[PDB]
Order: sequence, then structure tokens, then C-alpha cells
Amino acid sequence: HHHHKLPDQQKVLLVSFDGFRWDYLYKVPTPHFHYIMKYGVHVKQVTNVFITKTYPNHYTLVTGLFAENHGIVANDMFDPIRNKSFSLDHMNIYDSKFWEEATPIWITNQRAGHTSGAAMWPGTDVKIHKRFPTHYMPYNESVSFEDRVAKIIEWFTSKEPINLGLLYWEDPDDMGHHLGPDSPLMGPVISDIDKKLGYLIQMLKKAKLWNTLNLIITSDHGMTQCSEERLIELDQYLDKDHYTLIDQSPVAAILPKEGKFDEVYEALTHAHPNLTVYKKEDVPERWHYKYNSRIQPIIAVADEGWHILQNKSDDFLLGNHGYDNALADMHPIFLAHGPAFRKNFSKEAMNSTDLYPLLCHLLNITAMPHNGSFWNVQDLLNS
Ligand SMILES: *[C@@H]1O[C@H](CO)[C@@H](O[C@@H]2O[C@H](CO)[C@@H](O)[C@H](O)[C@H]2NC(C)=O)[C@H](O)[C@H]1NC(C)=O
Ligand SMILES: *[C@@H]1O[C@H](CO)[C@@H](O)[C@H](O)[C@H]1NC(C)=O
Ligand SMILES: *[C@@H]1O[C@H](CO)[C@@H](O)[C@H](O)[C@H]1NC(C)=O
Ligand SMILES: *[C@@H]1O[C@H](CO)[C@@H](O)[C@H](O)[C@H]1NC(C)=O
Ligand SMILES: [Zn+2]
Ligand SMILES: [Zn+2]
Ligand SMILES: [Zn+2]
Repeated sequence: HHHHKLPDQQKVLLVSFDGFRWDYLYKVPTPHFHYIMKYGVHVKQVTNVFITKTYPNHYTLVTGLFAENHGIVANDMFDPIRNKSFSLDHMNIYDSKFWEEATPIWITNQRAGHTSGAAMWPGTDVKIHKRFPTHYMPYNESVSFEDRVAKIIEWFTSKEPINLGLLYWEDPDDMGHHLGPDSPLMGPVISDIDKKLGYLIQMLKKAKLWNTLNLIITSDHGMTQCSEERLIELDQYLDKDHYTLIDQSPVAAILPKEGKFDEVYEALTHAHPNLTVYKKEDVPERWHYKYNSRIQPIIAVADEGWHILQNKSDDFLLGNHGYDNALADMHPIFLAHGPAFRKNFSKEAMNSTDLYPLLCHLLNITAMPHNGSFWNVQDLLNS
């Protein structure tokens, strides 16, 4: 019995460091990451969704749905029913119908009477189902990490405070791309992320939120090494005028021209021993990447570490991702600290579709139908 009602702090701050492979924690000393491990929960490897790209996987975290179901199937995709294109190269991401096949968690959260704050998380500056996060930032990669943390802290400590915060950062994906995960120069990059994590922990303690807030550190995918010796040249096997390349590598989404499907499909099946070609209808079920109109007729998947380009002279990056989600190189991290989470606990694996049911349970809101299970991840909690 208490004379004041005890505060129920169903609060979550969800942080994503883009492209943080599961084993980056061990490439260099990561005291702040191990600090959370010591007083929180830690999953050695997360199984994310296929394709293992940024936007498909971030949306899975806020919907609990496979890519075929929530509709963000790739960073580049073409809608044949609407004759519309979605691309990141020029931030052509604001066509709400591309996002509206599912409901992100911040909408469900706000429909339940709460408020949400977003700091550059993919899709939070897009109008979905006519709505935005209660607070959000227009996407601008130049905005420093410290400025993004400032808005999150502000919104958590305001007169009307948010109960859900989304924080996003472009590293170490960017550096992992240009350097390659094998580069020794990644050490300074990873250590910087650990520094940035520590800065976030300091600001949270300074703001008196540290013991009242469930902090979750995760990522969308990992990274794998590419090579000039592991290239696959479409011009060697195909006439560029016979198809349209909707998405390139390592999962090529090919839309053959009128009547050229059989010619294209035959050329690609016998093209290369490290390129596996599927008809849209033959895509392995375990990827859950087939039952959507934005899946192109042909899906050609390169093996791990192999890169697809149209001309062998084209540019390519030493690190890349998007391969089969069963690969360990594509698996991100998962850390969490908070009043709801155990202390010094570790789990071998977790399915990334299980974050959504967990986030809703922590927030005491009702989840939309999803493809995860709260029961898979309930052993992360004190009750
Ligand atoms: C992932 O979850 C969604 C929603 O729970 C499933 O899609 C539903 O499937 C049922 C029956 O197949 C339909 O009646 C609904 O209309 C579907 N909803 C949506 C939004 O598509 C989907 O089948 C699940 N995927 C897997 C692999 O289990
Ligand atoms: C990004 O943000 C900074 C600070 O608000 C601003 O000066 C800069 O012009 C922005 N960049 C773009 C492309 O809007
Ligand atoms: C590429 O194909 C060869 C067969 O020629 C196979 O042995 C190898 O395992 C493949 N590469 C990968 C990364 O699986
Ligand atoms: C992940 O999901 C698969 C099938 O959806 C299931 O068999 C497996 O046990 C799950 N793993 C975890 C760690 O929840
Ligand atoms: Zn990413
Ligand atoms: Zn990337
Ligand atoms: Zn870059």
C-alpha cells in the first residue's frame, strides 16, 4: 500500500546504429556496449528479414511484419499496380501509399493517447495513414548525433512527454561500405559509436531518465566483404534493352520488357555459379519475400560477398549487405537496459520480427497483427 500512486514508466527509446554487425562489439574495446550488457540484456545475433537492407528492416522493427507484408520490400522498388517508383538516391520516399500497407508503431502509440518522438528514423518524416510522429525531424544526414539526442531528451522531459523515442544514425553502415568490414580502419569507426553510445547514456543520466526508461540498442543489418574478384556482370549475359533493373545488388530485382521474360530468365539461370535466379513465384518461403505486387518478376540473389553490376567497369563498395538473412554477416546487434529488462542476461538468438510485440508490451498498447511472438522474447523481462 502506497499513499501516492507509483509511477508506471512504460517508456522506450529505440536506437538504431545502421549496419552494426553482431560481432563489431568484439573488433575493438566497447566499454559502453559492455556496460549495457553488464546491467541489461544482450542477444548475440539477431535474425533480420530478407532482403537485409536498411528500409525494409527498420520498418519490420516498427511493424513486426515480414517485408512482403509491410510493403517496404527494398530501398529501390517499383509499384506495377500504380506505376510509381520509390528510391533513396534522391530521397524519393514520401509517397505515403508505399508505406501504408502496414501501420508503424508510433501511429498505434498515438492512437492510444500517447505521444511519440522521432530523430531521423526511416519513415518518421513521411505522412503515413495521414499522420506523423507527435514530434519528428526532417531527414538530414548532416544533423549531428548530439543534436538528435538533444531533441529526444527534450521530448522526454517536456511538460507533455513522449513515451516512445526513435533514434537513428547512419554509421557504421556508411564507413563499413567504403572501408569494408575487414578493414582495420573500422576499429576507430566502431569505437566512435561506443563513444556516441556513452554520450547518450550520460545525457540520459543527466536528464534523470536512466532508471525510468527502457533503452534499446539495435540495428537493421550487418555487413560483408566484397571484392573485385567477386563481381557478376549483367552485360555479359543480358541486353540492357531487354529488361529494367529496379534494384541492383546483391538482390537484383529485374523487370523484363514485354515478351522478353523467357529470354531474360534463361540467360540468368545459366549465367553464374554464384547467382541464383528465382521466379517471383519460386522465391524460397523462408525469406517471406514473394506475396507482394512490388516483388519483381525475377529475383536474382548473389552469394555472400558477391556483387552484381551491369558493367564490370562500374563502381562498387568494399562492404555491402542485403544477402540471405540466414548469413551471420547480415545479423545485427541487440542490447537493452531499463527497469523492465533483466540485468546481466544474455540470449543466443532473437528474431527481429519479435521486437514489435515486445515494444507494444513495454508501452502497454495493443499490437497490430504481426509475424512475431512476444513469447519468444519474454525471457528478456523481469516478469
Ligand atoms: C504475417 O502476418 C500477417 C498478418 O497477421 C499475415 O497476413 C494475413 O494473412 C491472413 C491469412 O493468410 C489474411 O486473412 C490477412 O488479410 C493477412 N493480412 C495482411 C496484412 O496481409 C501473413 O500471412 C503473415 N505471414 C506469415 C509468413 O505468417
Ligand atoms: C541540414 O541541417 C543544417 C542545420 O539545420 C542546415 O544548415 C543544412 O542546410 C541542412 N541540409 C539540407 C540539405 O537541408
Ligand atoms: C560460389 O560458387 C562456388 C562454386 O563455383 C561455391 O563453391 C562457393 O561456395 C560459392 N560462394 C559462396 C560464398 O557460397
Ligand atoms: C525465429 O522464428 C522461427 C520461425 O519463425 C522459429 O522456428 C525460431 O524458433 C525463432 N527463433 C527465436 C530465437 O525466436
Ligand atoms: Zn542499414
Ligand atoms: Zn548500407
Ligand atoms: Zn557513403
